[PDB]
This record gives sequence, structure tokens and C-alpha cells, in this order.
Amino acid sequence: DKAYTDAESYTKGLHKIYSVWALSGTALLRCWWTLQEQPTDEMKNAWNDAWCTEVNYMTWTTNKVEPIEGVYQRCMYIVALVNEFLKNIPNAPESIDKESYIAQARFNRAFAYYVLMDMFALPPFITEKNYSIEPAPLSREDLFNWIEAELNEIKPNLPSPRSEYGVADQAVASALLARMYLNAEIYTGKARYTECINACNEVIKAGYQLADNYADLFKADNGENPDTKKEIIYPIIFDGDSWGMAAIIIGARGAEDKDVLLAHSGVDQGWAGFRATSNLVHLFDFQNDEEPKASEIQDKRGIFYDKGRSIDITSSVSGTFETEGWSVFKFSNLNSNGQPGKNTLWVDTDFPMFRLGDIYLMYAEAVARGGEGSKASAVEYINALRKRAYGDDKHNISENWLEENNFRNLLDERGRELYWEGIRRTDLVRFDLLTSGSYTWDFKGGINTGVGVNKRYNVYPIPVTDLTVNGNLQQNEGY
Ligand SMILES: [Mg+2]
Repeated sequence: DKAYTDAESYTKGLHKIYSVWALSGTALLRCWWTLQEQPTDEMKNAWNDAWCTEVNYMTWTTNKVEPIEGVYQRCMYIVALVNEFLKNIPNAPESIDKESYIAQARFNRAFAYYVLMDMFALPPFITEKNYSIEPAPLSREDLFNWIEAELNEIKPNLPSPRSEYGVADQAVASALLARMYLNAEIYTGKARYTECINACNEVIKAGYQLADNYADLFKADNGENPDTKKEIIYPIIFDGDSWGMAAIIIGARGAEDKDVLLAHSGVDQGWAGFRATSNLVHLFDFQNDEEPKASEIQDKRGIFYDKGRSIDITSSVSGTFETEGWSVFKFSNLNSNGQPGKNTLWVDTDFPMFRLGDIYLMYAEAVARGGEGSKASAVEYINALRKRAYGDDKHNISENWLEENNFRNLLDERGRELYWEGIRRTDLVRFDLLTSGSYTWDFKGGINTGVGVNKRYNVYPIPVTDLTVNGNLQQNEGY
């Protein structure tokens, strides 16, 4: 698209690569987030589009589904850009730090392949070294192995942790490895819980801290507030001075008066799409658990708007945004001082792709499942999260809690801590509860009370779009 020539062009080329996550151009962050939340127990979408039902229910086929196309095209676009960048970078002028730029381009490509591996399993494998009109996929395990070797090799050449908010630093590479290793039994058939713990410790030792205020993690000024910057390892950056994060926020608001929307959210518009299931609400403690009300919640992590809404989605998932399912206002374009962000549409709120709260929970789960690490520390990390949640010391857990009921307390706690941060689908797959009939939620499988679905649905199908033009590429099993 833009040829490489002077120093500026190489710096702008790297920035274009990083920018694909935030870019509309639909948007990678939105598509990815949708695909990680909408088929789960965390979110159901009230839009009437045929794709929404399919994704809501997990009844999709190989018929084209717009967010599936989005995630796939945009990830492979990142890979394309990085490959062209790496091909040009040896000709860079002397003023460019080639070693740093190569390490960072490679991080972006590794992350794009991570998302593809987790979501599609078997993408085409195309690097700057194996150019082909019709590239073949690796096995999922081989792709994992390649991504891991990319991240291990580049890590000592990446910037030091926190040296620039938004840049893929050494700790960002370790956070991605932690997330890969936690899930390695899914991707590779072999568990890597010790390696998960090792990557978590690399992050923990870099001096990150939990934000004092949980809610501010997801407000307009999360990227500028020092309290929340202590915790955010890797953000997808947004600023009012692209519709990706705007769509996630606005999508979760209803058709209310502009002023009431601005009052409570810092936005003009509410598209009446994304909202909660009963399962998400019931994960949190309330003053009266038999009759939950958003204003009586005890675990303050749950940030809900309940006016006029039932807890359950019962009659229909579409057309019922205003009446069935609580709204989720976790991501907000009000700043931490209550003021609106500087634009009513183009939000300031950053997406926290990796943050220390997740690292804590990963460390605890990896130790629970038998990795080499400390149960005492695991308990300390979960209790830090729960003290923040409840504002007191009366909701601590103990070591037995980590292992009991087949690690389900950890799945529940990742729900309470990390809901709507784009990780729920991966976590459900790890517990093999995404597709199973043993754990159901509102409209799972297309039945209101919920049913299991076939195990093919643990991954999305590769676009027929790409299968038509690439003869070496194969569809995922079962589709
Ligand atoms: Mg921002």
C-alpha cells in the first residue's frame, strides 16, 4: 500500500501494523470481541441479523458470518503487513533501530497468529520466508510451536516493560505466552501449566500493580490515569483526537435520551445489541441473592443497568434489549472523575488486551492444575482481586477452593473479574464447557433453557472465501 523509502516510512509502517486492532477502515477489536463473548454465557446480542442468532446460539455453518470474516481477514492482513515490513527493514536508514522494529513487527504477527490459532485452529501459514500464492496451514500444534519460538526469540529485543504505553514490550510478550500456555492442552494436546506460571512470574516481577479502583480500568481515561496504568500490560489504544471501541460501548447501550446516555456513559447513541445473560448476573453476590438488583450488588465488579429488565432472556434473544437481560455498562466513556470523554462518539476508553488481574488468575489456575508454583501465592492473588471487589477482607478463599469442583471456582472468578474482556470463549473451551450439555445458559444451542452443541463449535470455520482461492487450505473438522 505504502512503499518503504525513508526513516519516517518505516516508523509509520510499524505504527500501521499496531493500528490494525483499532482501525475501522469491520473493525478487528469489535469482531474479535463479539466472537469471544456472543456464543458464551456472558453475552447475548439483541440484533435481528441472521448472523447474530447463529453466533448467539452456536448454530452457524460455513455460510458467511460477518464477524468471522472480519477477524480472519484482519488477522491475515496483519500477517501480510508484517511480512512485507520484515522484507523491507534491512534497507532501513541508519537512524532506524532495526533490531527493535523487527522484534515488534514479529510480536504483532505472532499475536495475529495466536488469535487465528485460538479461533480458527488452521489458518494458512505465510511468513516472509515461505512466500506462496496458496500457502498451506500448519497443524494447530505446529503453529503453537512456531508462535512460541517467535515470542521466545524476540523477547530480549523488545522494549523494557512499561517503557511506552501501547508498545509490545518484554512483559507483553510474556503475558501472551502465559495466555498461550494456560490454553496449551487445547491447542496442542499437552498441558504447559509450569510454563504458564513462568511467564506469569516474568510479568509479576516487572512491577505491575492492581489498580485501586476496578471500574476505572474500563473508563475513558484508563490509559492516562496512573492508577489504572499500573495494571494494564497491553492496551489497544483509543482517543477522541475509528469505531472499534466506540462500537463495543455504544453497542451495549439502549435507545435512551441522548442526555441520559451521556449522563451515565459519555456517548450519544445506544444500538441496543450486546447484553447480559442470567448466568453472568448470578456469578455476583448481591445483598438479596434470591432477588438481585444492580443497586444492591455486593461484588462491585458487576457494573449493570437493570431498569425495566428481567434477569433471564426467556421469550426471544432479539428484539428484547430493553426488557430481557441486564445491560452491562462496564466499559464507559465517562472518565474516572465522572466527566465525559472528549468525544461523544470516538471514545477515549482503551481496551485492556492484557492486564495483571488476568495474570493473577492464570497463575492461580496453573498452580491449581499442577504446574510448579505456590498455592499460598495463588490464594494471595485471588484474595487481592476479591478484596478489591468487595472492599473488605471478609470474602477471602483458601487453598482447597482452587481445586474444588474441577477448578470451576476459577472459571467463575475469571467470569467475575474478566467478563466482557474478550477471553470468555477461550476459557470455556479450556474447561470444555463451551459446547458441553453439562453447563448451560440462556439460549445456548438455540433453546431458551440451554442445550449442548456439537464439539465442532469450539472453533469457527475457515472462510469459504479463502478456501475457494487457496487449494492447500482445509475446513475445520465437522463443518
Ligand atoms: Mg484512550
